[PDB]
Amino acid sequence: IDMYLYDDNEESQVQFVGFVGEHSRYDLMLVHTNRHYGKTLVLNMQTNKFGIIGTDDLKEEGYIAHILGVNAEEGDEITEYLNEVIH
Amino acid sequence: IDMYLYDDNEESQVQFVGFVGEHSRYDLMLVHTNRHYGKTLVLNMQTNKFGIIGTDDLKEEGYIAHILGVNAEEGDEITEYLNEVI
Amino acid sequence: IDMYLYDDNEESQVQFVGFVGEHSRYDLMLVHTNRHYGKTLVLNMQTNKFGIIGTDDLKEEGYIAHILGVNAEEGDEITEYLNEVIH
Amino acid sequence: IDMYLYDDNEESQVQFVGFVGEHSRYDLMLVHTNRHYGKTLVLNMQTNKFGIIGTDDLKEEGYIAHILGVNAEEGDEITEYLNEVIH
Amino acid sequence: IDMYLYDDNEESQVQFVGFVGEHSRYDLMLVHTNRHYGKTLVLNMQTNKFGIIGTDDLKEEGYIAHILGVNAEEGDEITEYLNEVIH
Amino acid sequence: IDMYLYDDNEESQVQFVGFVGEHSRYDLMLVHTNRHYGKTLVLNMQTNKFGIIGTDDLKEEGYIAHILGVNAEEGDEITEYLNEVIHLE
Repeated sequence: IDMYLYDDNEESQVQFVGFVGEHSRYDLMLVHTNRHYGKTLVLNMQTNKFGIIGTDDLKEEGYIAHILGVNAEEGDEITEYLNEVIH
Repeated sequence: IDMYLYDDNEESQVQFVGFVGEHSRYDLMLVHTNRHYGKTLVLNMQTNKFGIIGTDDLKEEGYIAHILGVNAEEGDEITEYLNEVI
Repeated sequence: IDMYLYDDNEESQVQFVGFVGEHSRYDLMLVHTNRHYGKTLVLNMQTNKFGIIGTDDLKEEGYIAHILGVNAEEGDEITEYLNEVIH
Repeated sequence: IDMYLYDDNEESQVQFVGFVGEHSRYDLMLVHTNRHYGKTLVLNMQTNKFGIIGTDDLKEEGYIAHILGVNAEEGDEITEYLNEVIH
Repeated sequence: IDMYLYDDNEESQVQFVGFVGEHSRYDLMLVHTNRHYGKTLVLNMQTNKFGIIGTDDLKEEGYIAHILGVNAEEGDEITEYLNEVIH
Repeated sequence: IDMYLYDDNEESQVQFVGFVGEHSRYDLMLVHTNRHYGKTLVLNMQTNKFGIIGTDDLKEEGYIAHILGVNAEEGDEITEYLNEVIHLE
């Protein structure tokens, strides 16, 4: 409780959605920062979990479901929604 | 894939700590907004769990450890760090 | 297929509600006929189970959970809806 | 408990049929609608299960039986009966 | 927020009129519906008051002027228009 | 009293709801047109006031109570209600 590594600070922006799929409710939160490399922070605000996301993690199926903790059906639903707000 | 309930916006301050306690290292990034007000959220970056936290979540022994998936020590080593911040 | 008994088609008021609970999406359908004892027939459009409901079935708890095949978070929420609408 | 998605009340005739086959009695309820125009739904009333069934769903074996939770021998008959009422 | 009393629907002919008097502008919105068969209801779009007017509520001095909350000058100029619409 | 600007008419769905809150009895009428910025036209059918309500008009506190002319106890019950019967664009 003695040594620190880095304590930086950056004021960017956080978005709060709340879209709805076919049998599923989604409540998300998105943070995008130049501290990373394009991929934005994506909290699933219904499982208290999150991931660091770019075009190549959308590419890789198995993931969005695995990271945000939502079964395959839900995964694709948010994968298409993120395939519109990711650049 | 068809109806959005709501999609608000809030520019926010971002905090990214890194520190190392007695038995493990911690890599977290805090975020604070108006939505939850006197409740800020932390992003344990090694664990990819997270939580929305005020004074009265900190006072609940067992919680902060459970919320982000960690051991007892990590629960006090992080709950120690957070104590002064908020 | 060897003998028919009855083929009556009375006319009946049906209702396609859909909504969103704390975490959950519901899609329902509510058919009040004459052929029932003033009771409302509730299809769960997404469990493909249904119930003919009184007030008397609402009070008895865990019922809607059971009869529509949802857990008692959902079942409670759906019940919470049914009490509001009774006419 | 909040944000309703849709709430379309509408009136519609709902056929109840009973008939009987080689071994068991069938009581059903056919509800047709504008809604999912290419399909009518079927309420097995002894089983409190039901299905949204169109010409395509009746060429799929072990379907009605699974969907109606009935026997294979049962579903086939119901299928038999549904041919004459939907086409 | 429990026990609803009624949740009806009515397709309706709603029309909007804008006219300019000697002094003022007027923006009204008539909605005729069955649910009040006798009477056309009249929103004054710039005053956020409204009311349900019969053939006989026009023949009452200063009533129109009140219901929509306007000066006897405006009240007249509207009563003028509304007289061509009711009977 | 001498020149008109527009005499447009439209087909429109009108909802007529009423229910019992924990303190009074609300009698509403709701008219959704394709002429207002995707907004709903809430009539308080018992005070003869009305407002063009959107997602926003709601969060602007005390709003509903002021416009439909009800004390904000009554205000809240309705805001709560309208909150479930309202979307965006």
